[PDB]
Amino acid sequence: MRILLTNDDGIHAEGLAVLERIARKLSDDVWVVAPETDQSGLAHSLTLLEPLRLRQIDARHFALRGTPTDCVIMGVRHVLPGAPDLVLSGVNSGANMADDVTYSGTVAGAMEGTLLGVRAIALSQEYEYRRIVPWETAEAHAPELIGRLMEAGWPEGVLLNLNFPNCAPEEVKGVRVTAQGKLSHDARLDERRDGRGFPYFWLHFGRGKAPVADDSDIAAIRSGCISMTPLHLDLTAHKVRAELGAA
Amino acid sequence: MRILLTNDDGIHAEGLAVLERIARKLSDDVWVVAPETDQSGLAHSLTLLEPLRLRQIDARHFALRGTPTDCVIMGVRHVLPGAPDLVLSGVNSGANMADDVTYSGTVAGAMEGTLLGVRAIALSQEYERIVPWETAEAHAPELIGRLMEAGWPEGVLLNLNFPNCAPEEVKGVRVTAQGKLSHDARLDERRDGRGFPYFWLHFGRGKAPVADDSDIAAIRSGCISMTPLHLDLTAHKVRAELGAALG
Amino acid sequence: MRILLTNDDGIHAEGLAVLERIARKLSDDVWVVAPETDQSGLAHSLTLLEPLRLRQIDARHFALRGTPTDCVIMGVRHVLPGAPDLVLSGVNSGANMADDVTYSGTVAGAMEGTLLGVRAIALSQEYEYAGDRRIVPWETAEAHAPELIGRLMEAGWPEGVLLNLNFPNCAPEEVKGVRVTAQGKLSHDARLDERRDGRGFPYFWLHFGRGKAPVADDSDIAAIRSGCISMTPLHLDLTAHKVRAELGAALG
Amino acid sequence: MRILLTNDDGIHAEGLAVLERIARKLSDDVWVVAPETDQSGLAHSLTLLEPLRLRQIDARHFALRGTPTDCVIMGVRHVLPGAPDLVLSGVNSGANMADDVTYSGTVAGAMEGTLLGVRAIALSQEYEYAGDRRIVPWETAEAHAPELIGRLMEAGWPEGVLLNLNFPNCAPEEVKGVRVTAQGKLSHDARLDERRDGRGFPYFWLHFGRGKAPVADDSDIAAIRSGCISMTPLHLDLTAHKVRAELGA
Ligand SMILES: [Mg+2]
Ligand SMILES: [Mg+2]
Ligand SMILES: [Mg+2]
Ligand SMILES: [Mg+2]
Repeated sequence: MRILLTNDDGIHAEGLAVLERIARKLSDDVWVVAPETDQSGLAHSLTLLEPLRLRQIDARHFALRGTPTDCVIMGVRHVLPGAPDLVLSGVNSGANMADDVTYSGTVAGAMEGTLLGVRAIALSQEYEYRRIVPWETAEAHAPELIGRLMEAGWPEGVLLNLNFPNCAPEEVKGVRVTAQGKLSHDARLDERRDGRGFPYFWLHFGRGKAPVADDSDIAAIRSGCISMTPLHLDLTAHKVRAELGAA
Repeated sequence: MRILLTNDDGIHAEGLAVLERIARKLSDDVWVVAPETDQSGLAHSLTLLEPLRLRQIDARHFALRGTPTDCVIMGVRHVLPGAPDLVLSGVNSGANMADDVTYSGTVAGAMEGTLLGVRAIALSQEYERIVPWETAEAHAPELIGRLMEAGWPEGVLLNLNFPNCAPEEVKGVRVTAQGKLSHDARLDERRDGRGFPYFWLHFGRGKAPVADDSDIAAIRSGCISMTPLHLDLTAHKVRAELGAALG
Repeated sequence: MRILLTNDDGIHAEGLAVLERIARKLSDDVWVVAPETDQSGLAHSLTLLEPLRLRQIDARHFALRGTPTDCVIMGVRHVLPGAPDLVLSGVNSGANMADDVTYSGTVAGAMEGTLLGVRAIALSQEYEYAGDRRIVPWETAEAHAPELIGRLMEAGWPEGVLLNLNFPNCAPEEVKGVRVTAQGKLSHDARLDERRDGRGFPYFWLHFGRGKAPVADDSDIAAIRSGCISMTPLHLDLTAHKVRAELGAALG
Repeated sequence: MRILLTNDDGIHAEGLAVLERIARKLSDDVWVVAPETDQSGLAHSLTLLEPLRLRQIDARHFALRGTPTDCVIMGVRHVLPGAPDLVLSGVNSGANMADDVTYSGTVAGAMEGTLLGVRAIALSQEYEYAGDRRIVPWETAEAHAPELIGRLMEAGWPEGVLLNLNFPNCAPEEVKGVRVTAQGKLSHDARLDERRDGRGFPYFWLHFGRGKAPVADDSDIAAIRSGCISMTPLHLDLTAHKVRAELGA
């Protein structure tokens, strides 16, 4: 019933307005703590070296000069009158799938909710080009999905990662419980000079359309299905522990 | 044989000098690409929104105004004459165990090595700061040698923690699971020199029960801990509870 | 007739909305390039080491992640179709008087206009606290600025000089008049407050003890304390010309 | 006798090692508070919105994550055991003349010293490029600055005025002399170079050149172009006094 919202696109981004409309279908007790600005690539980082600055827009909406992870902690530990029952992060402008999950500020917001002991869901909306994001699709489908998930709980320590395909609402083919996909890791550095002549680089990622696993988040979205992947924060490769020849 | 080093403590930090002495026990072909400044809590974030600035100290040592993840990408894709055979990240001033792994720049350095297709190890030294660097320094070379000698699986990185003991006092080594600690985030509220509010975020140690197979338990016992980690975050066991759809 | 606006309070600050209303009393050809956020203390600094990021709000309003000086240069050299005839900077939330001038982003916005060859005016509005909130009587700058600027533009003033305008904290109909003032001099009371962060590491806040000491009767400060609008002509030649001849053996 | 040094080039920059050598010709009581990194274009800005972080290198050398202005305040009010008698700011890598003075971190260091009630001098060294390596003839400032500052300190100068010193790009023994100059007026040569980042998003670099135009024969610029050291007394009253009477009206 007490729902806390954050995102990585910023307090003023349309995706967050969309999330709050989704949230209000589930409860009236909604709280928003979101970054001041875009947080692309910020992953699960938080702000320890500099002060956090909190800006109140109204008694339920706050912007924070910090990461999504900072936002969730601020919400849970300072802003709300008690722990939220659900944390929602998004709706991101652009999908978060496969190896994105490690780098995603939207996914990290949910993670943080989960580390704080709260049920948490990340939501991301695939689009096409500039951006025409079919927000109505997440908006039409997210409420009932979250309602069902909340009704059937899910395990402690696991968060849900939802991606909505670039389709019109009535065109989405269905929903699938997926696994995290894998794409080729295509990091690229572009070297330039700044006009006082000093070198610098831009980092970006080539995002190829290669084959992925048929049960992946990617494959689902390519098929026009909503993807729901349960994710956890234990990174141990348990199957590997036994070797250990010789410890 | 080609070894790339990075850390989160910065190019000038003693932990990185320690790592390079360790690395030189394994090969003379060592390359260093490390942040300009000491930077906690950066996790697996990278720098997309601003330029990266690379600074050459000598032919094998480079500082980068960016994250450990940026450092590994720069090293692999731009600075080295070909892919390294091994990426080492650390030796961090402070342990990285249990829920730290999600937030650790030191660990993310290794994660990035792995995502680039390279065997990778993160190394961290528990302290009280008085950091008993000599302990990691005494024990790391042989451990890494054995690990390299035995393969380990593709997609898995190793997370090594050394206890706060004198070198001759360490009790042994254990292949461990990632522990789970209680989330212990603290916000201190203040007012700046102009009266305006701000917050400091920091973390205490939390109060969880330690599993006897965890990284934490090993370190508490005076043992070196080695946890194999992987980058598939799917909670596979949970997928089947999909009511009511496929996967 | 072509007017460019900027400020140091940010694209979304009320003082900039105020300045645009004033500007529209003087022309319909108004352009706005302003910082994304608050710029206190940024003086005449500009951004050389990092990229500038421009954001278009509409055809005449742009936010820039940079300083008020960066804004003017962006406006003059990139955004507008030709040089503005007038650069206005403000209306700042708080006065910019005396030793402030060297540090003020608002004043710098005008300085940059002037160095770019354009008539330029900085506007600032004095306020009072209740007791933490600022109550800024924007209506005062709003009521009085249009005619003052119109008269100044009509009479013209020398090239290389910018005007620095302060409005007192009075209701519009209470302002006692306007004075051409000199820059005042306040006691310089910079203070360092030492603290420890959440992890125990030291840091400092820099702040300034303000205080009501006596100033020169022809100063900007004195005028504002009297309830008068202050107009100080400023220039960008810092040479202490009177002191050059004073010599310990060399030409010039 | 107590001398505080700062710069805009940063605690590790050669120009600050040069300045300390110059300073030690004048006193053995020298204190250094300088920025952690390069501070081009920071003018007289200071740090109000974020914390200042101070780092001790030696008992006499400190780096501050902040502006030259912040450094001088820190040095005067906190680090030194009492006010310095002299603040020196530089030796900058590159001249600071004419309309540079308004933008210059090095000059602002000296400005702040003056506002804090201390005699202050900014020092800058003109250079040239060999391709892209700047070759800065530091030896020129080094050779000439100690005596000039000695004389200046021996003769007083007025309260509220700072001195801006520029050394020409000449070999030490080739400098033609010294001149008390006026601040020049250059052409403002700014432009904006538009690019796209790794993700396709626009950004600009702000390029500021020098003007390339004729200047007054008594300016800092004309002196330096002639191979002379330039010394310009500057003050912090920006009032255009000659214009006030005109303006009422
Ligand atoms: Mg986003
Ligand atoms: Mg560290
Ligand atoms: Mg302001
Ligand atoms: Mg410099």
